[PDB]
Amino acid sequence: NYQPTPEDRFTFGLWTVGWQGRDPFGDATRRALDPVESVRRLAELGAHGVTFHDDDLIPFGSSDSEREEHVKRFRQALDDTGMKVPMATTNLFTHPVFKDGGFTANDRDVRRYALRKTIRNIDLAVELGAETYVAWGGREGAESGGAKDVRDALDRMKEAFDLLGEYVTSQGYDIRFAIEPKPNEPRGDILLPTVGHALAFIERLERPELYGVNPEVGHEQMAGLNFPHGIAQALWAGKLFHIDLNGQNGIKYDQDLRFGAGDLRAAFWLVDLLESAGYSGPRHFDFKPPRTEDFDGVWASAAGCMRNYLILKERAAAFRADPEVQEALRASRLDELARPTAADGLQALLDDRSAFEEFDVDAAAARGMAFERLDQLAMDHLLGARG
Amino acid sequence: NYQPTPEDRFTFGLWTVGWQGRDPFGDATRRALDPVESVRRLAELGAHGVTFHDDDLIPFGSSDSEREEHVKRFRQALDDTGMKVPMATTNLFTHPVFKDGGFTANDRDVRRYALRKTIRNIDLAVELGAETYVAWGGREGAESGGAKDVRDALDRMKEAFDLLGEYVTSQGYDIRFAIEPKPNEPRGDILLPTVGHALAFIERLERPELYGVNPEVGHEQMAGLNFPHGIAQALWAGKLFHIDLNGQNGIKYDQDLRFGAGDLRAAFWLVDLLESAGYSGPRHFDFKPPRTEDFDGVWASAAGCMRNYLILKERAAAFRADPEVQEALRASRLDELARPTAADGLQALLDDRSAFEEFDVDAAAARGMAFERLDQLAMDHLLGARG
Amino acid sequence: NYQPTPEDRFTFGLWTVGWQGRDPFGDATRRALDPVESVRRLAELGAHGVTFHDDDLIPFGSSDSEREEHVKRFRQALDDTGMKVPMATTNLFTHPVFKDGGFTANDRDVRRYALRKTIRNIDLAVELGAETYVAWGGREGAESGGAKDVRDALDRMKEAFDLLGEYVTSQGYDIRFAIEPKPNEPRGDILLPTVGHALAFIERLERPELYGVNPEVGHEQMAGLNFPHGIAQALWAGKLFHIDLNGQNGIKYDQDLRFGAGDLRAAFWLVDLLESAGYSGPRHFDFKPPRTEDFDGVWASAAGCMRNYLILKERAAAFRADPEVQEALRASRLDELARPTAADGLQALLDDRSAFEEFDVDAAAARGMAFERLDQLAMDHLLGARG
Amino acid sequence: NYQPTPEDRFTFGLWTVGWQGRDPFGDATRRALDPVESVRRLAELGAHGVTFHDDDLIPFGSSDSEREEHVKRFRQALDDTGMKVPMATTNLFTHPVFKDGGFTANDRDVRRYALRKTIRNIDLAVELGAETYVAWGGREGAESGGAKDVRDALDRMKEAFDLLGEYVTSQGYDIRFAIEPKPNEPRGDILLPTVGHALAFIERLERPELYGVNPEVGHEQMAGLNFPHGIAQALWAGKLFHIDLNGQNGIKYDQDLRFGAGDLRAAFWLVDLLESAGYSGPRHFDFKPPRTEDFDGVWASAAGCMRNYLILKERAAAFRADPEVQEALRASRLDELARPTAADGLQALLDDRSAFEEFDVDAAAARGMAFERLDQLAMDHLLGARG
Ligand SMILES: [Co+2]
Ligand SMILES: [Co+2]
Ligand SMILES: [Co+2]
Ligand SMILES: [Co+2]
Repeated sequence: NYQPTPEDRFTFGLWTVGWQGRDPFGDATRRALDPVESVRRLAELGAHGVTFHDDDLIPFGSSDSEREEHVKRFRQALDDTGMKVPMATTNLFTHPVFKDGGFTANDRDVRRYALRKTIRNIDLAVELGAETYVAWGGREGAESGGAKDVRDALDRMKEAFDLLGEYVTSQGYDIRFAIEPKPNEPRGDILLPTVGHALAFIERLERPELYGVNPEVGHEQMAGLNFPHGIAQALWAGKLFHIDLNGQNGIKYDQDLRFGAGDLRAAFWLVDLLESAGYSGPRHFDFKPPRTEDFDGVWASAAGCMRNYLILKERAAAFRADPEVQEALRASRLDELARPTAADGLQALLDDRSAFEEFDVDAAAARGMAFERLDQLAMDHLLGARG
Repeated sequence: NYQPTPEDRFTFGLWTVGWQGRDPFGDATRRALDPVESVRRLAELGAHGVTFHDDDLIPFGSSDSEREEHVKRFRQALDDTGMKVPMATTNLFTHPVFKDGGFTANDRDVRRYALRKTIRNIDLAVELGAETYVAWGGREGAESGGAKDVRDALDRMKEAFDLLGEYVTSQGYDIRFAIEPKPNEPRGDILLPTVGHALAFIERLERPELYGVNPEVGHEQMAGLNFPHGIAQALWAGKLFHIDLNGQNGIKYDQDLRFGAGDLRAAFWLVDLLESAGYSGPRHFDFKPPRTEDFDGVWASAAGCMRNYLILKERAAAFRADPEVQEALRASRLDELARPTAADGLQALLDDRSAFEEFDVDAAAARGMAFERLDQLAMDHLLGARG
Repeated sequence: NYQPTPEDRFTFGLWTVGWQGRDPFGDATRRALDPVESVRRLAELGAHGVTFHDDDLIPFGSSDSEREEHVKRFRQALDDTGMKVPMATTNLFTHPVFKDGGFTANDRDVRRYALRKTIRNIDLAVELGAETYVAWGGREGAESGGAKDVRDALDRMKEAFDLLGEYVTSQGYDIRFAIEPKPNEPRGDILLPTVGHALAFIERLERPELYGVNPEVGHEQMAGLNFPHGIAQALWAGKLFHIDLNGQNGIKYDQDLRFGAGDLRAAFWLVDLLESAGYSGPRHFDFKPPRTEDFDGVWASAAGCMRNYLILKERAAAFRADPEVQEALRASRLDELARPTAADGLQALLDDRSAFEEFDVDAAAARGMAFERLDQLAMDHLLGARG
Repeated sequence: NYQPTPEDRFTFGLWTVGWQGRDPFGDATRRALDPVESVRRLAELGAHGVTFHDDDLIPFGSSDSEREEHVKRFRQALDDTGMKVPMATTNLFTHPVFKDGGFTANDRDVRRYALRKTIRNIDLAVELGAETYVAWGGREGAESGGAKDVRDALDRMKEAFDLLGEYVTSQGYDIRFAIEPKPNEPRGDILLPTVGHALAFIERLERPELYGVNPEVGHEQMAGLNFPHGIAQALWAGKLFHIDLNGQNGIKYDQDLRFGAGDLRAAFWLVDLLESAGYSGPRHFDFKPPRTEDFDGVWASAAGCMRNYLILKERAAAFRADPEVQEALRASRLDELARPTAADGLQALLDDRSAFEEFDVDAAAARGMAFERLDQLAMDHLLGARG
């Protein structure tokens, strides 16, 4: 079992399976992939669609004629396979002109070029049917304190995103924006480093309803944070527009391992949350097949992404449907957590002697929470060791 | 030189110099301090004021009569010294009843008790002249994934803070609330773990103008984040109500070292930012004199907090006033960062061929940013090695 | 299934299930446990034995008469249950006299007291049948650079361990020493912070054959290290005398979660290594039942430690016995890794043109390693999703 | 002042100032540097010498004739400038053939090629006058647990280093080997991840006296470790053959910032230790000028490396020469730390009632260590704020 179907909404970036294995210390170990072949190979694996940076699809500096031919070859592959394009984004980090950022580069003319390069690809994204446009400000940041006034940089970041919102509104486009946070790498520190910082920034834009987040498993874990906890706050705010699934082994460089690798229990609690909250967006894999692999290992790693999600989905469903677990959840008072603290109102709480004057603090302190039994039941379900 | 004066607005928590040295592996190494003696000793050192948890001032379970005597003894010490009380907060973490949290405990009756305990101390804070009321949700969190539905917990957290805002409004109190984030410890993960998460949460309250943040140097660094960067976003949003100054040596347990210790360059860039942005609030030290020290080392460590701030203030002022630095800032185009990207508007940017069609991407890519020369000038100023 | 038996050699410290829930921010949530009841309760759970600090068994400052009665009550419980005592250790960290360390305290008279306190408990350990004596230097370290000359401290550390080795040799005791490394907490930095540093230090003692390591899962992970990798180097050196099993969620305070929690895949690879290398020592759990739990949750958490080990043992055995895995291991050339690089000798390697002059570097570069397929087979086995 | 002279023994790798700015997300921002020009430019800056990988000097795949011309052009630049070559090393990480390692690659023929490539460059190093040969096993490691049997890998690592030692002995070469540890990146985990693991491994080689360590500031800090503490253990063992100086801002990707940047207080305590222990080897800078910089910023960053060392040297000397500091060191009993615990021997310690039976544990517990006053004196000296 555990066979993906386009109904599962699994998507892959062209840059993921297409990664050649260039890391900061070694040359590429794999030849470049034609975007057309990647689309065909992913379709055979059961994927729902692909995503792209502008420069993944149209090589940098291409003429409007060559650009025309690239889009046509790509769209023919989409038609031949039934693959969708739910998301697109801009490469504002590879070319040396972006070495100090795009939207927040110190040089004003670089910032204007970064906006024009973005707007050009929004047009293409809408043509191809994308519903979400992702922004990863990988070069927005600094290695030293004096190089960037962060208040001025946030002014420039806000100005860029308002202008992009004004453009999609004036064009009548049906597309939303999602910010993909990352705490560091390639810059020493990157602006808007976590999901929380991105959510706070969004509330200061002119049209906040146009903007959400695209959190990535590995990036929040590069700051040692609880990724399921962060996704829950994003859902609670109504801002989970998209999500990047992969693996990461703690606080170190951005590994981009296949989903399921890294923190396995965190992946279980993530799928539990996404499935019970009814997240209906794409399940997007932003990962890198290790450079030890040939092309056969590339497709095996991409297949593993989808397989691990489906296994975890099965185990999280069985966990929540188990009547013994439902009983344990009541023993830990998860049901009381969901009830209002004071629906009777402030004045009733103040006049309630059972809440303070006559509250038996020692009797309440004595109640065990029963969390460890519940967590071992979750472990048994994850490992398939219930019976 | 480097002598503090109450005009410098340096404050200390009673729990800081009063810490007895109890850590998870060892007994206390110092006897308890009378709050009256701490106020007198801090006044002699040049401090501006003190802060307190309710249970620092009035021992838990005290009668209304003993409580009366404690407040009176305290206020007499404030009058004898001229010390102020700019901030107060609630202890919702020491007593075993709070072992699963206060505002977000699974048990509903514990949540109601936590609200009543808080409201009682808001009354006392206003009486004593506090302008800011701090909330540190140290027990709001979890060690395992099934123990806490984070969406429900955020519902309960929002409900608590709205009720507190409704109370201070109905009483006509002139006091604001500040959330002090912490990523972990004592809980495995703590809700609202960074300044960003706290800022985002605040925008969902009913009266957001009543709530800001109280970031602590060490806590953002426990997630490997750039503390000056986070303070800048808090200032940019208008939410820096208060700040906790200390030291921390990277990602590990919460050290609470004296300010200046830990990341020294981060402390320099922090003081630069606070002084140039015109932060006018208290400079509050939330620190622990190491348990290796006797009472003489306690007062030496508290004196060092204030000394290091004043030295860093002098060096950051000299850095910004140096005409060679002002020249280097222009060489790195910090002046262009502060200018609007597109004050001419979206339509003018789209019709501007110098921004894309005729932009010389290679000429712009060739410009060095000159950041390293600027950063060595900052190092020379920090070390007093200019000449 | 998954029922422990004393044949599985599972052991627990008295301080583990006996932990009262005192953390740096809150009072104890559980009453103290009689060591006799802990022995009886662990025997019922299927445990093989217990371990103890001197001060866990005999309260500090006890007379030789009360000490006599404590040992007698304890030994009667061991006889009534069949429980063993394979390991003992000294508490050189709780009492305030040890606030700057024991073996490496700056004060010479404290160092001499620390040696005498240790020697007294070695006598008791041998009487009770312990084969390993563990040393955790939790207070050996510093919060600041000038407080400790590390070369002098290592001189004092070496002097202490040589003296202990001279004592057990002169007494004819059959006991070995094991060092338990920890990188930090409670001290800002702790000496001998990892398994590697401890192994290197041991080679400088007078009788190195008497000393090995007692690594703990959580402690190596507090430095972001690969715990299975560290255990493999300890086995390779012949120094794995003992091991502490628990869980930890990355780089933060020492969590001491039940084994299986934390990094689940790391726990799988650990059990694989221990079982295939034929580690025959105790499987010791150095963990803390969370302070949210009552006594029922304490025993459930201890039962979970043993259960998770037995599940992981089953899955690692099935992984290694799978002929498809054995085939994949050959596809990744694990068999070639085990063969000598140059058994033909140096001169034969130099005269071998197939090793350099005629080596086809591009043909070898093209071979995929097939690691991702192998790792997904390990994931399928871990999750019980093979079929 | 603060002007370097070749007497200060400052060295730079050709790959440092020669770094083109290729990181995992962006193209190079600087053109390649001729090794001859780098030697001339570093000589003008006051450097003592340079170091090189084989492939830095002789491009990969070069004929024996072109190789001859490269060495000749290089040696002429050394003669024209007076620059020395104290250290050389092998590139066993860039070419795709090394994607699973060199000495510990699973494929046996790759391991033999890696040994031959190394031996060829040892010949060149000795010709050029190098005294130390550095080994950085950047590709020795794994991303997943099943890919590498670490015991077998350590067997292959030991076999490689013994063979290299047999070669330099048979040739009568006067050169030593130094291992440069790194915990991760580019591999998920790297073998021998810290200075401690490298020191322990060395004691298992056939000729341990031939091997030491080359620790790097940033690498130990990528595991959150205290770099001065690790250097002290390396000195204590007699194994500090060489050292790499740079900066790093905590646990994240390998930043390789200029020395002085990153953890400034750690850099102060490092220079204090190196200068007081009489380290006489090269002061080598393994750093990367940020890719934001042009060639002018490259030379400014390299000049800053040497400047910051000389400033820190001055401040550490003034700290140790201050009679008030010498007094504070006695107040903290640093003098007692250096005295033997029990030069009177074991039997005298056992018969000494002042060490246990009559030891006043409470009087000793009451003595403050006075560490905070001492550490603020060190801060005052570092900042030049004594007077
Ligand atoms: Co990533
Ligand atoms: Co703190
Ligand atoms: Co532990
Ligand atoms: Co490095």
